[PDB]
Amino acid sequence: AGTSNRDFAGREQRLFNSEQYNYNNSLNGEVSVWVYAYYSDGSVLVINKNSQYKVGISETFKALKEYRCGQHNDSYDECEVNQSIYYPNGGDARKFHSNAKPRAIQIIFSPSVNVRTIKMAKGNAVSVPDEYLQRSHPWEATGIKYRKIKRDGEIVGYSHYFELPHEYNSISLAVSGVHKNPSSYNVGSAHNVMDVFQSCDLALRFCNRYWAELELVNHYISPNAYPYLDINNHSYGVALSNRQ
Amino acid sequence: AGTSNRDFAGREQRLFNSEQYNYNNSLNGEVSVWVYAYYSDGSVLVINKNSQYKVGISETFKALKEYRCGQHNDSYDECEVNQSIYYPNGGDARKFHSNAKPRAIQIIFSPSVNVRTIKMAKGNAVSVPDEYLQRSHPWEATGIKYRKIKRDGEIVGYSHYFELPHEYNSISLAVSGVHKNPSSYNVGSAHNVMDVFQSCDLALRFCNRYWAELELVNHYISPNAYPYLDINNHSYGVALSNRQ
Amino acid sequence: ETFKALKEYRCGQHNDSYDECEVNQSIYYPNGGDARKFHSNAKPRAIQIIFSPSVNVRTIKM
Amino acid sequence: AGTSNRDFAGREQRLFNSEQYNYNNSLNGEVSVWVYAYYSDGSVLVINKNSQYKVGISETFKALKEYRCGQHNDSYDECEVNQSIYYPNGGDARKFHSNAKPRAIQIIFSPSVNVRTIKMAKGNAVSVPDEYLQRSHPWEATGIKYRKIKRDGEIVGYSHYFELPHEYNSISLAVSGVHKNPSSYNVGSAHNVMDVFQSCDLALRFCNRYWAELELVNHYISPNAYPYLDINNHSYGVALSNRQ
Repeated sequence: AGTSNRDFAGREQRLFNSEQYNYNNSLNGEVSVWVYAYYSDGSVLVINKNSQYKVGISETFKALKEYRCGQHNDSYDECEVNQSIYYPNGGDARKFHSNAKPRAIQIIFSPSVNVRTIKMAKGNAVSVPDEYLQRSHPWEATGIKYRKIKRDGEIVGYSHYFELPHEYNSISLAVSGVHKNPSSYNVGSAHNVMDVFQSCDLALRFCNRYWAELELVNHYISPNAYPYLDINNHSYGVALSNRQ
Repeated sequence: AGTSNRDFAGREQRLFNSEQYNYNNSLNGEVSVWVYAYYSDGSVLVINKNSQYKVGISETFKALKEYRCGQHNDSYDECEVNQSIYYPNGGDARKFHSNAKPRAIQIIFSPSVNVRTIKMAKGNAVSVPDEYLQRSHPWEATGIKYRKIKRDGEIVGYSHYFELPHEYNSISLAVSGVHKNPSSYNVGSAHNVMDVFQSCDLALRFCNRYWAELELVNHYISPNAYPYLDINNHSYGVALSNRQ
Repeated sequence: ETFKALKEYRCGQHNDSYDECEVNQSIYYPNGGDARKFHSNAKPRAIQIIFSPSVNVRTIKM
Repeated sequence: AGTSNRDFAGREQRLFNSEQYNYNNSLNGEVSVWVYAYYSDGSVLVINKNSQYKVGISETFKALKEYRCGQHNDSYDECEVNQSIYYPNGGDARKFHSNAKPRAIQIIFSPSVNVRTIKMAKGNAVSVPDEYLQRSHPWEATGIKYRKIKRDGEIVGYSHYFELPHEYNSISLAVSGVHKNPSSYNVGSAHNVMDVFQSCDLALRFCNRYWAELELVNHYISPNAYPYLDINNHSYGVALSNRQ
């Protein structure tokens, strides 16, 4: 072991990891996006979508607010909060700032995305991208803002992190990316376009709220070999290309 | 009546049924899918989608669990159950096996589907098709497993039935099929591709939980002329081709 | 033990008590109750009887 | 059929019924007792015990009171009612007469009992048979009071019915009977006494509250071929001896 070109266990371990890296990056592989919403109580909502060809997530203002399963949520008062966020002084709420509003958002894409295809529609609380519909471009191409999440020299994911620290940061949010395709084969050409339509039906979604970033790292990111960047700027993920 | 080629009531009845069979199978017709989830209390959740060109359903682990409208659901404890299914020992639940988990799934397609186009993504409970995203093909083509539901010699639908009898059968699920098209006209060619995009918006969904398979047969399958295969292997549906 | 005494009872948690009483009525006589469920998950799925090694096995009666 | 000694279906039907009658009456058969408690709301509590050799039922004052499963029972006030029945002015109840007290009791034995063995301890509400323990015989032999419940000329059971129409009829109740044994073989002789001890462990009990006497007749008495005498003096049961 570990002394020649006849260490087949070694060579096969390296190929097994390389094949995983490369399959994900192939047109047969997944592209994945995650939206993390950070609340002031330290809990974090994750929404994930996994699909072939292209993938995205779209949420309303109300859907991004903290919801604690099986516990009190101040439901009636929070409905009035929403009315007062859709139009100033439009509601009868009993609070100035709802602690259910996200304080920050992180968007992470798998390393199989093409970063130049990333698009985001960060709307206002009534779901208008840019003040009034009449003047809205329906998305912004934000890939230049994405940081590489790296482990051991390898890009394991891409991150865009933004705070919503102001009372006026009340948002709706959609994001989208396309799987890398360095070929000249268009996956939406007529030969394959129905498979892309089927990919819309086949995409798998996951959502959950973790009590703490610790629990997210420990029980969501790490066990599934997902990439992550924490509030301390620490990168998580698994390097696979030409690696044992 | 019933003695010559001049029984016009007879001829028109036969044409009325044949026209229904054939319209469904035309490119102007519907293609439909149903997912049945069977619970240990004998109740059955149905999700149906009806659309032109192609159709599918995609559900999370949590969305497939039993929910009894207007009755207690052990909501807090069931949220902890989910945490303990996403990661072993990840939750603080007060039970070993949730009776809200489906014990079996049946997928049924209308007879207008092309069986060779059927695709299924049966994920794990965090919505990954095959253990880790890096090694996942995003679907399996399962049409070879579909049985013909037959009535009076006619295929009235297609069924795939699988049990989840083990403690480890904790799934997310998507399925997709394409309407038959024996022509060489591609419904997603440039001439018609925007109508396929509109079909995504126009698809109609239905979901409901029936207390018993009897109630499903009696009040959902039968009144709507839908195909079904029961736990006793009995076929239901209505034969229409060249039939009075 | 009675039929009812062998059913699952979770101390200090909800037990669907009214509906489970109707389940019993529908098990004592077919269609005798007004229950909101086909199969009660409170029914035992299996039973194991164990005796100490001091029993005489030929005396066992059920 | 119906014209000779070679109607074997006829002869076997008659033997099948006769064998049932006689097996019950054998030392290998059951002896059974039922206590019915009648409440002013028309509901009826039944307690049944079925055993070999001998059988009985013993209940406290409190255990005979009406209890409505899954509905309000005035529980705190009813506990105070009990305190005021155990000792005059001993409780702080908010009512003069609890409608949960039985208005009448009927005791029924199977026809396999020996009526001369019947014993009853009808105690006061603190479970003393006859005013003070020091002067109490622990039972009364009441068989002379039992009426034959008859169908088609056959005794199908034995009934003792008594009203508790007064404010002072607040009782505890036990009853016991021994299976008939016209032989000189004592079932409690040393050869078989351990089987009688085992019969104490093996006796099966049933209790339930029926909303109405109609429901008792229809869904408890009749389906099980049990004897009954209704408030109108009507007999129910099934005659089997030498009968088709």
